[PDB]
Amino acid sequence: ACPAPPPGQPDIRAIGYYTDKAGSVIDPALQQQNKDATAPLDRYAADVARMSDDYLRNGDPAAAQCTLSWLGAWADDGAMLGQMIRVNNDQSFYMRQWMLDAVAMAYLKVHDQANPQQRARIDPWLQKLARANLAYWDNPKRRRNNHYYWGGLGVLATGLATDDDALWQAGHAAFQKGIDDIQDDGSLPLEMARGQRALHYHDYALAPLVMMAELARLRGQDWYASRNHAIDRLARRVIEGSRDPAWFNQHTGAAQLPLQASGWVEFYRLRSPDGGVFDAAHARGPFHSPRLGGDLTLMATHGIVRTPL
Repeated sequence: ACPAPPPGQPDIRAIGYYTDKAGSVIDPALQQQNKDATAPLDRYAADVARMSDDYLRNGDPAAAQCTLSWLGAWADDGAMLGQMIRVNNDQSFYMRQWMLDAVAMAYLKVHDQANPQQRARIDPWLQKLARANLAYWDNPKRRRNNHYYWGGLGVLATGLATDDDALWQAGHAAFQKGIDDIQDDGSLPLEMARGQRALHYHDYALAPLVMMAELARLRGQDWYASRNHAIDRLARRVIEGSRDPAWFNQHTGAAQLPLQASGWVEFYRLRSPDGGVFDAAHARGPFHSPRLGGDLTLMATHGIVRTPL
């Protein structure tokens, strides 16, 4: 009834697929090689996201136990607690942040079903992962861009699900850094150097920020107000970017690859509708994103979790 989980691999060996300084031009050959090396990892993400999604959709505890069983197997197996193998960049580290994001959100969604023993196995595994992703960012030479925000998300979900205060604070510090880097024009200076993908990397930066804010809502706090609703400026900048790339075309001097906003709009349109500016994005079908927590449409409408912690 619950299918066998894939074996959990301690090592990650991902491959950077950008050609240029601006991290904007893809080598199709390196991109497929990375796809193939990370395919088992992404398959596990999609699966725990989807069985979690299933639990939020109908409340069948079977779905939640199969998710908890899959998470328990990878924990026992010490999945992703090994060597982050450097090929041409820090892709392996970035994959470990994205993987934590997916499994930690997936755990959060089924946490109310976790028996004492299942907690004892999954909690330390997620904490070991979250502390390794934190210690990366202790080194001042690491550019704290969208990677920091994405790394931040997984740490925050872990601090909330496993009830660890240090990991929660550290998740807050990541969200605060994103907000603090938003200029009066809704722009992130490190994301403005991404040439033809500048607009992509603003949507990509904003998504984990909106998702961390949403996890704060669960605990009772409002992070959306930080620095005078600064995140509203980023939101508006991205969604104005969806419709007209004129502003990004001028400020970078590179023609933007066209963007369709990601599933952050499903939550944000409920918090600051603006003038219905995210409704066109909202119309574009349900949003599935395992690294943001799965079915962002289901979670916005009916809640990240079924029973409030």
